[PDB]
Amino acid sequence: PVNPCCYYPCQHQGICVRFGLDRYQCDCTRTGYSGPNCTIPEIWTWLRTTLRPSPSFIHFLLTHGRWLWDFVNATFIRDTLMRLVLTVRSNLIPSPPTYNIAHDYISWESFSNVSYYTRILPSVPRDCPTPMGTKGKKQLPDAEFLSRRFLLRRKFIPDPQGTNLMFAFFAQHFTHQFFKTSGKMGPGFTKALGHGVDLGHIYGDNLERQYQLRLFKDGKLKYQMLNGEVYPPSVEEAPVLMHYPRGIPPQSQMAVGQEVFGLLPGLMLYATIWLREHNRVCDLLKAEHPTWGDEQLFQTARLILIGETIKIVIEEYVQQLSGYFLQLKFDPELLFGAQFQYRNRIAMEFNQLYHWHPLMPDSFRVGPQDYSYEQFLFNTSMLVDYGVEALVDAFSRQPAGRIGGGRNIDHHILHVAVDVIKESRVLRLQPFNEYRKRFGMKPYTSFQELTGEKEMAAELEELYGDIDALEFYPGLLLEKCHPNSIFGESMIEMGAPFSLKGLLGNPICSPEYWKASTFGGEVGFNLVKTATLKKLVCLNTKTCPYVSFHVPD
Amino acid sequence: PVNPCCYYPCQHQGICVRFGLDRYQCDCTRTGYSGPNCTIPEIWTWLRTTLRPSPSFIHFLLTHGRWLWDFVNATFIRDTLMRLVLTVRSNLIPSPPTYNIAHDYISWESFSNVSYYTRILPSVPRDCPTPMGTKGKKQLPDAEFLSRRFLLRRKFIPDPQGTNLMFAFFAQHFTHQFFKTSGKMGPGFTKALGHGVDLGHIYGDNLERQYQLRLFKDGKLKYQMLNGEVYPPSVEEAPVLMHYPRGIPPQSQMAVGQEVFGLLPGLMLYATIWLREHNRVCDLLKAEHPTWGDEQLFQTARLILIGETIKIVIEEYVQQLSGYFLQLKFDPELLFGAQFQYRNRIAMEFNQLYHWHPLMPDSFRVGPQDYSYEQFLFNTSMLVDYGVEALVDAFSRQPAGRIGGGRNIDHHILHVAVDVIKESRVLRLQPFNEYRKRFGMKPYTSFQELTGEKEMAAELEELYGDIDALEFYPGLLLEKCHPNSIFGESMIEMGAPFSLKGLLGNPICSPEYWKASTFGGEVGFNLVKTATLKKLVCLNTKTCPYVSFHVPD
Ligand code: HEM
Ligand code: HEM
Ligand SMILES: Cc1ccc(-c2cc(C(F)(F)F)nn2-c2ccc(S(N)(=O)=O)cc2)cc1
Ligand SMILES: Cc1ccc(-c2cc(C(F)(F)F)nn2-c2ccc(S(N)(=O)=O)cc2)cc1
Ligand SMILES: CCCCCCCCOC1O[C@H](CO)[C@@H](O)[C@H](O)[C@H]1O
Ligand SMILES: CCCCCCCCO[C@@H]1O[C@H](CO)[C@@H](O)[C@H](O)[C@H]1O
Ligand SMILES: CCCCCCCCO[C@@H]1O[C@H](CO)[C@@H](O)[C@H](O)[C@H]1O
Ligand SMILES: CCCCCCCCO[C@@H]1O[C@H](CO)[C@@H](O)[C@H](O)[C@H]1O
Repeated sequence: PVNPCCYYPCQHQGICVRFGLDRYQCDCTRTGYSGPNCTIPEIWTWLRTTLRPSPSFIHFLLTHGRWLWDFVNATFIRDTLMRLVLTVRSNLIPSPPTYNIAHDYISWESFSNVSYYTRILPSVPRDCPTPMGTKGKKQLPDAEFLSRRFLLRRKFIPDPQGTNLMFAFFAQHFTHQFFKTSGKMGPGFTKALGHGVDLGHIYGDNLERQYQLRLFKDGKLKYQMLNGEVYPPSVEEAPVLMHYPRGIPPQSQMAVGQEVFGLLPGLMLYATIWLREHNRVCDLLKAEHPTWGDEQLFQTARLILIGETIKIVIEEYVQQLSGYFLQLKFDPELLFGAQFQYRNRIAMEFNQLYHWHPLMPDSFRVGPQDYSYEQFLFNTSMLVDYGVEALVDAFSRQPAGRIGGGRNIDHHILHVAVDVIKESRVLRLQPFNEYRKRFGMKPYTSFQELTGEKEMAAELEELYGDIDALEFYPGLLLEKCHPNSIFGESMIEMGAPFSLKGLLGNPICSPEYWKASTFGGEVGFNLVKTATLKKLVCLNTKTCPYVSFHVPD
Repeated sequence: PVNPCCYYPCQHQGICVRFGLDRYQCDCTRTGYSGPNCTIPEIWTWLRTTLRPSPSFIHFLLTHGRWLWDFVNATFIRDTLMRLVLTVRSNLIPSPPTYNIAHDYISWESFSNVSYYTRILPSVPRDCPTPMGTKGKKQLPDAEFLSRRFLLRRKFIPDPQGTNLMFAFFAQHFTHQFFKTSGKMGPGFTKALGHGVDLGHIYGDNLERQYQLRLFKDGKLKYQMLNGEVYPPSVEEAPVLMHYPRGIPPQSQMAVGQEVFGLLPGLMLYATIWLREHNRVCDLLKAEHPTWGDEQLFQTARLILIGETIKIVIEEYVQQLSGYFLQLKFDPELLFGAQFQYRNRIAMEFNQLYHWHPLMPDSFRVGPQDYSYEQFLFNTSMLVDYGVEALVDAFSRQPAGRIGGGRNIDHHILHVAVDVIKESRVLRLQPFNEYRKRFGMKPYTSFQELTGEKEMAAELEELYGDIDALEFYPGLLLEKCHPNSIFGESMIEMGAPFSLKGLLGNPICSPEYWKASTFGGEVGFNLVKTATLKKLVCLNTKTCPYVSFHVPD
């Protein structure tokens, strides 16, 4: 009595429920389809799919015809296409979340419990013949061998788009505020209950820790003065839990919101940048409101930083990644006339695919000197030895590593790539083609169609056996890319939805929160509308270095 | 240097922010008004208010013209008017939430922190001349004296609507799942973090307690067999925290989700009803899915009960209370084409006004025998001595007490009425007329306009002094009512919004959760669509008594 739902019968986001001893049914409610499987099109959906261009065809448009986009950008079409990218990508990702590691069905414990990582698709029944449902071999390839043959870096393959390490560290820094898989509770759980841009990696992840980081005067945060410059406080001044190595001295270890940030001068660099940005905002709010107290000056400055984050993440961060000629625009008012939920729940496949370790180089250049992985990791003095302005100049002048296609993952951080595929099997993620179906994409018929070449494709036909049994994480990294893209179709087509929901799904974007008084007048509401990666750095420094998400070139 | 925001300048939901030493400004963003105070109408809003009938005029329509509503009910207009009541009413309620006891401004702590009771309006700055802003006497009336002169019951004044005690106990039972003001954290905090219909008073309020209440087989809940009937388990069987009297003599103390439920046979009666309803649903789900396990059978049956609750709360509970000829209809699909947030946050004024102790009679009739407050409170054996069917028959045959107008609060429960007005001053709620402005109502110019008579009205002119300084809670109960109504115009026009937002704001109503598979096929999705107060009782009993929200008459 083989579980009928192991064949993934339900198509187009159909929920498969089990009936009787060996029966089943598919709920085709509002999926645009009917019938036993939700395959037979409705009158309107049939017309919509017939006039639907391939995802790659629309990517070609958004990456070609400069002249056309010089016009579109300077017209109201920048909003007709922006709102279209927003609503359409983010549709109904389910909102309110739908599953988690413990449940493969809509439940109140899944919507109420935040300590869970939601999941767009259910897991593969523990009662299914093969590990990935019905297709593939009885055993899946060795995680270590997959990383030493298809993910291991031989020669450095830079990003064709020019992306630099300044972007690489902004990604790891801004992404770790909603990715805190908890050791204790194990995989499928998170410590960052913000599940979005709550700047928990600056103040969070909890309140008890927040106060320890706050100076409690002028709504500022405690700090430390080294070489007449501003950095985070020493753990002595502000005693909070940090995952520093050793050992070490307490006087030389800075404290922030997100831990494991002291294990990289890059993450502590942005911890210093946003720190000076918070206190600077408190100086602007104190002058405007002498009557305001400590609590209001802080919690207000926090909303101002959260606004500057999304502003730089859309109009800058995704603009370098995207490579499009369409100027991405952060304007919450685009979905003010749309049926949109201002809620967000971090998925386990968003945490899964966001492991962009290929971005890390072979080493780390800093002007004349060159530090290796051994000299750069767990560095305590490097941050204060070079300063902020001199360091931001180095990262912006060094290219990062291409994420898609492979094989481009340094041998140092490859142990994470294996702990990601290992965590994939623990969560029991579905195959690669099943997720392709979920994000409006046609499944690959062969391994050669995935990589675009015969050599690895054949080396995979031996391991997995079937294409419908290919793993999720390995599928994204081994997929070929468009001519000068940073990663495969699937990384774009699956990642775009998740991030767009989480940005505009933020409370501040809603009609209730997107006022001028919410940021303490027009002064604070302008800082958000003019937020730039260049002003986030230079305004807090003395000298103005080279700051960008792409190398000079 | 008087705080300018103490005059409540901002009109029509305008946010007042303080500037300089003695200045201020009003944020008129999307309030439909502009100018210094948001008083000048916009082109469209001016036309909307000109064609806006008084709330009492629309009340009159919804309570008259029987012939017209016999037609409307049997037409698609039941949906045109239902959706209209939904969207319009619930749009007065901010979402996401706005403020809480600790903050008088939009902040991330206020949206992230759930242990808070949100609040529709900010508090009265402690740096204001008079306790209620600028109007009124330097001191507010004695809480005890107000309850002994305007709330104390002399002669029993029944509800003109026929409402009975069956409704009175369904109100206190269904309302205490989102009202758990924490005694530890003090006023302005809640233990029920569900902030809605999470049936936390059955399973909740937490997970550790939930397992203790569950049998862990067939997704059922532990129980106890007394006289061949089904009741909740003894604490011995299921050890959970309960607030039974001191040195109370268990065995015989039943355990449920919501505590302080053993202090009333009425609350333990509904704890038994919903208990048999959960296990019965598990029998229907087990037959349909023999393969299903314990976890899925329970968490699914939980969504089925949550659905039956809102179904009975709209088409039955608010039917009685409203006494409108318009058949209220629970259909989540009404706001599927509306800009609605499926989120909810319990306000402190919703907790405030929902104190309907006037509903409690002088005594409690049970067929032949009559028990007083001393014989009925903290009763442990009464529940199992009469059974379920014999008791539901008694409550449905006894009228309750009218809530509005006063003075109709038994001398036994009057100590709560004083602890509600006392909690009002702790939270620093705004005056009565200020909240009237918030919920689309014109402020009262005199105390005589509130009560509708000269005798109390004068006694109040002496105490409060000004009408703009009248307290919130006392304002609702002392307000006259339309002759056959259960409470004043303000109780309707402020409670209707809160209630409606929390019912359809529930996740299950959303487009993602409102499927048939979410309830385990059509079987479970039908139990929700045909949920009745009569089927909730009779189906779980042997004999069928008189069950309703109104006396026989
Ligand atoms: C020197 C560079 C880096 C090092 C040493 C590093 C180290 C690690 C380690 C040890 C883990 C543990 C995963 C596991 O135990 O399964 C991890 C996971 C992760 N990596 Fe990195 N990483 C680096 C760069 C990056 C970058 C550039 C990104 C960009 C997005 C990134 C994204 C993530 C995320 C989101 C997780 C999981 C977060 C969580 O579960 O809390 N990492 N990394
Ligand atoms: C015999 C009947 C009742 C008894 C003995 C009772 C008892 C109490 C007591 C002692 C409090 C403490 C409140 C304070 O200290 O300020 C309370 C709170 C409250 N009561 Fe009742 N009550 C009864 C009926 C009702 C009814 C019929 C309703 C609504 C229909 C109601 C609604 C509330 C609400 C909303 C609170 C707020 C407490 C919280 O937020 O946890 N009560 N009750
Ligand atoms: C994780 C993730 C995935 C996709 C996106 C995204 C969003 C958008 C936009 F425009 F919709 F905002 N584009 N866009 C995107 C599009 C193409 C590329 S590429 N270089 O791989 O071809 C890179 C990014 C962002 C984040
Ligand atoms: C706390 C509270 C307050 C109002 C309502 C409500 C909702 C509705 C409806 F129809 F919109 F659903 N009516 N309605 C209502 C209307 C009038 C009265 S009455 N007894 O003063 O005439 C009683 C109830 C419900 C709960
Ligand atoms: C199904 C009845 C539609 C109206 C008659 C038009 C001809 C049938 O329309 C069709 O229906 C199929 C359904 O899968 C479509 O896929 C095809 O276009 C066609 O066979
Ligand atoms: C001209 C481009 C404006 C429209 C933006 C289309 C968004 C990308 O395109 C579409 O995205 C949808 C969301 O992933 C998916 O249904 C499709 O697979 C994809 O093509
Ligand atoms: C026609 C709609 C706008 C004008 C309002 C007319 C009603 C005046 O207002 C209302 O009239 C009701 C009449 O039944 C009275 O019962 C209400 O108390 C009265 O306030
Ligand atoms: C048929 C009678 C009117 C029902 C449709 C209109 C919706 C009624 O809801 C209306 O809400 C407004 C704002 O919440 C209030 O000011 C009105 O008094 C209230 O009746």
